[PDB]
Amino acid sequence: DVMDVMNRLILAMDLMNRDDALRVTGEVREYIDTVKIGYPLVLSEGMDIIAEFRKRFGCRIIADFKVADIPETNEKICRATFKAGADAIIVHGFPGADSVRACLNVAEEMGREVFLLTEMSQPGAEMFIQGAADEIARMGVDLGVKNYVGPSTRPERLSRLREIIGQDSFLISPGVGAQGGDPGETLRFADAIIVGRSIYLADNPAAAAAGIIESIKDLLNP
Amino acid sequence: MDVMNRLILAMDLMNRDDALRVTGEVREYIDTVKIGYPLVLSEGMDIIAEFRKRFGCRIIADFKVADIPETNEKICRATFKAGADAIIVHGFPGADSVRACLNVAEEMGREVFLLTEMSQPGAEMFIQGAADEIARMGVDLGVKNYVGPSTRPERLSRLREIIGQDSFLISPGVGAQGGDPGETLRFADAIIVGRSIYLADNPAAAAAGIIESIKDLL
Ligand SMILES: O=c1cc(O)n([C@@H]2O[C@H](COP(=O)(O)O)[C@@H](O)[C@H]2O)c(=O)[nH]1
Ligand SMILES: O=c1cc(O)n([C@@H]2O[C@H](COP(=O)(O)O)[C@@H](O)[C@H]2O)c(=O)[nH]1
Ligand SMILES: [Cl-]
Repeated sequence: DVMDVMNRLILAMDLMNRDDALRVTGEVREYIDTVKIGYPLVLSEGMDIIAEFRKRFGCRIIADFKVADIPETNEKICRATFKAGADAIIVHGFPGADSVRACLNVAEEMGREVFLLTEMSQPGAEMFIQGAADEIARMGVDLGVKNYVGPSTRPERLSRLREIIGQDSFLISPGVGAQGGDPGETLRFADAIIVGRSIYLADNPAAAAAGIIESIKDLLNP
Repeated sequence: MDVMNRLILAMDLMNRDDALRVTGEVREYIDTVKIGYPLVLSEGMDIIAEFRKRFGCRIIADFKVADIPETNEKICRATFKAGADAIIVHGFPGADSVRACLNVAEEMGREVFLLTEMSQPGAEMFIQGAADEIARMGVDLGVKNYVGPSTRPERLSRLREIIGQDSFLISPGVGAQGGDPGETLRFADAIIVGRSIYLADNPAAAAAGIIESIKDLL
């Protein structure tokens, strides 16, 4: 029982104006039913952008808010985000168990889902996050987290994350394309890949998405 | 940065009418408001300009920025476009992610505050062990503004030691989370206070009371 992500491909819609974001998302609609909306778009166009995407595309919405505050503020953020119509929210694990639990409690109450971000894809992740990541992931499992985010750019780390969370957990992975991660290699471990710039900055986003999907065709579910 | 009464209001009410009313009630006591995601996600980024129009306060956007460098740049740009004077950024994601924020702040005439250790009990699990190194990274990157926890004065003092007396340090966890205003101001330039003021029966009296308790420190 996990979200059914069409073509194992999630669009990271980080364009910052409504017109372009709507155009590109519409162009790739036949390939992707799950869109990750983050703060670049939300802070530029408002939380109503979630409403507009639901109206226009009917896509599933993951709010990539990397929630990273104290328990009381995390609760408020999750409440506001689910109220606006997000299906799921992404939460940092590094602030600790209480901060994560606050998000899980709201998701449970409100009938939505939390994704736990355990390690990140940027080079700077090696400084502090990488050393804590196995324990952050183990903490997530202990807390009952079922959905996780881990980095395409570090296949050995993504593999270990998959081991810790088990085969039944749901794992999505960014860093594919622009940051250097390979779609097929990433799907060895992740249930779905997240792709932003490779698609949304392409002259033909639909062709870019179709091309990624063609490259992973033998990895799709019947 | 010159914060009136060394007191920053954490305005985490989630509706515009209450947030504006309560801020107005305490306006004589403050000139600096921290606005975070509870208010922004409920009422929109336009709330920042509205606070400036009504109160002419400085605005710190407490967005705990914690993404990759490319996304951090976008978040900072959108935030400063909305009129924030400063933004709070996590150090835990590493130097590149912090640098991305420093760059946009310089471009738009704003400040970055580096959050190095957090105030909640869970901060002990992963953040605390990294916090001194995160602070040293801030120093190496030229960060001048920092955030550290009222709930652990010995850790707040250590942060002040690392960054030096010339850096600017603000500190949440005062009141509701158990931190003491006067003790916190031994180390921090200003205290951040949310619930003790905004959930008080009488927010103005609450703010006035806090200020009375630290009057010899002003
Ligand atoms: O470790 C992580 C976690 C993320 O959410 N992301 C997010 O995934 C997306 C990556 O987009 P892109 O394909 O353009 O690199 C961005 O929205 C980014 O904020 C990431 O790149 N690395
Ligand atoms: O370590 C930290 C960092 C924060 O920004 N904060 C923020 O400071 C404020 C504290 O509010 P309060 O006084 O109601 O506890 C909240 O907005 C919270 O998100 C915190 O409590 N601890
Ligand atoms: Cl690796």
